Amino acid sequence: SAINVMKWKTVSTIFLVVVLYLIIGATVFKALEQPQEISQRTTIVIQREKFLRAHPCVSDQELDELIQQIVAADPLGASSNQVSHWDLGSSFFFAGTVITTIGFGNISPRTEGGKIFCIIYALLGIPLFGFLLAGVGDQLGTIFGKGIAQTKIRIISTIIFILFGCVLFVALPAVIFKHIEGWSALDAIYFVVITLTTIGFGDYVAGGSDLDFYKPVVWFWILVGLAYFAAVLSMIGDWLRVIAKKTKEAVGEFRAHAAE
Amino acid sequence: KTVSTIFLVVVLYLIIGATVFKALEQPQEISQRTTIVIQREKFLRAHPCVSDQELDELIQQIVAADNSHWDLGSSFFFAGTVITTIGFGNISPRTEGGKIFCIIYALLGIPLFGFLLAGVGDQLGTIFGKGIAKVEQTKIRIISTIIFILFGCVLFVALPAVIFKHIEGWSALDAIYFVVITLTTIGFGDYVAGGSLDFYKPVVWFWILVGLAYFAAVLSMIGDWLRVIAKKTKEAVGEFRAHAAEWTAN
Ligand SMILES: CCCCCCCC
Ligand SMILES: CCCCCCCC
Ligand SMILES: CCCCCCCC
Ligand SMILES: CCCCCCCC
Ligand SMILES: CCCCCC
Ligand SMILES: CCCCC
Ligand SMILES: [K+]
Ligand SMILES: [K+]
Ligand SMILES: [K+]
Ligand SMILES: [K+]
Ligand SMILES: [K+]
Repeated sequence: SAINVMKWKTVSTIFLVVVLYLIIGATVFKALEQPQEISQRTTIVIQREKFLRAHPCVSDQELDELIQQIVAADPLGASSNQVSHWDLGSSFFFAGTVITTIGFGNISPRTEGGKIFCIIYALLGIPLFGFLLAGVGDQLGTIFGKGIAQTKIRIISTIIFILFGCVLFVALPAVIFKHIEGWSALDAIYFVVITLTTIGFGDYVAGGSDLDFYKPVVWFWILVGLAYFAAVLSMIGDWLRVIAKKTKEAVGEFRAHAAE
Repeated sequence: KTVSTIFLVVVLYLIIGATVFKALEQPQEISQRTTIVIQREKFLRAHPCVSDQELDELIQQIVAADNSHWDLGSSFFFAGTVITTIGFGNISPRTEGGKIFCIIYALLGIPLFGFLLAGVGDQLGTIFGKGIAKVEQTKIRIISTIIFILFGCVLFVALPAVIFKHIEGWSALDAIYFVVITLTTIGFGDYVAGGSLDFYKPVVWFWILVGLAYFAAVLSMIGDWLRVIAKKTKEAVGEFRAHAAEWTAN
């Protein structure tokens, strides 16, 4: 049971590194988001007061319960007639979000039957889509293997892999998203990263804004791009332990010599 | 590539799910969307000083309000959602540098968290191994897997959902719904435990840490069950065609 002691040491150290990494990212995001927050938090109260004052004739407090009744929309007399969010197409993009575990959450089920089905549908879809993604990844890895046909040559081959990768699966689809969805250059690249890393905040969605040839390419862009980041995230993880183990040899060697 | 036709089965599984969700969600959509129209007209008539016009400006500036959070701790939990690939989206980055940092922070954190979760999973798999090597011939393997899934759904689904039901104010289904959506790394964000003061939220993120390793094992077994079912349906298709050809010969 000595190897179990050796495992628990490594596990606890990784968890201490993860916490540090989380603390670092925490401080950086809040040092990047708190400023625009407080500006918006004060300029929304300016608009509250300047439209309570212009119209004190509401039962003034209901503005806040009104806003609550509007955060439930999370309509107007103009275009009181819309299209669905669970139409013949969006439900098949939402079934895709469930099995891919990207879960943008822009439209989530509200029926108890829908919630229970979504649970069973995920528990069966996540493994099934895993076999699909594995088959697609093996297929594309052999397409790359055919096209690439000692250690220095294989580093060059990994470089040209990552290059065509960001070209086909990052550059081109982001430009397509920038064109049709009307996003910026960063918003497109941000959307590509958040989608194919299976994070999917839902702040940007390709099928959210209201050609029907658009989407069949989207979910099958998503399918193959997931195989791509799967390889890329695996290479990044491999890079992390190589750096991690050689920083461990350097610290042990640093300490040991102690400037002679 | 004949095996790679799983694609087509996945597309069916999607088309099937599609027809089910629109048969489960588009109805109440209409009920909700017609009960919103009634509310608006109930607000212009009941408040005649507010006109058609002031309402539109109000709705616009609140849809803009859709775009305290990022506090000393909520940014830590955002980072937790980033590396776990759960990404509730309840609080998303808006700064240009915040977006780029979020990109880089994910590309580097997701592998790191993968190593952590792998270490926690191996550690918990051996903790499980100690208990079951004691409680646990060919048939017994099924009972052992039953005891795994049974006692795991207790610790990582039942008990934390009851905790969420009481404390967070959800239903039994909303709790179980949240548990699955979270620990399957899907995370729509419709329900978030700490999305709606340093003790409820770290206990959850430690739960999340260990429950992810739990569903990871559960999802892998289910995939293995699917593999067994698929091979045994293939051998049954070969049986059916073989005797159907037998019969045609007769
Ligand atoms: C990002 C942290 C770098 C050092 C890792 C922890 C060293 C103990
Ligand atoms: C005991 C192992 C510590 C490793 C820290 C590495 C920092 C880059
Ligand atoms: C859930 C039922 C799917 C039908 C099985 C597919 C056999 C080719
Ligand atoms: C190859 C046949 C797939 C059957 C899947 C059924 C899962 C309920
Ligand atoms: C409430 C149960 C709904 C059934 C969906 C398969
Ligand atoms: C040590 C097991 C914890 C289950 C929640
Ligand atoms: K998500
Ligand atoms: K989300
Ligand atoms: K994952
Ligand atoms: K995921
Ligand atoms: K996700």
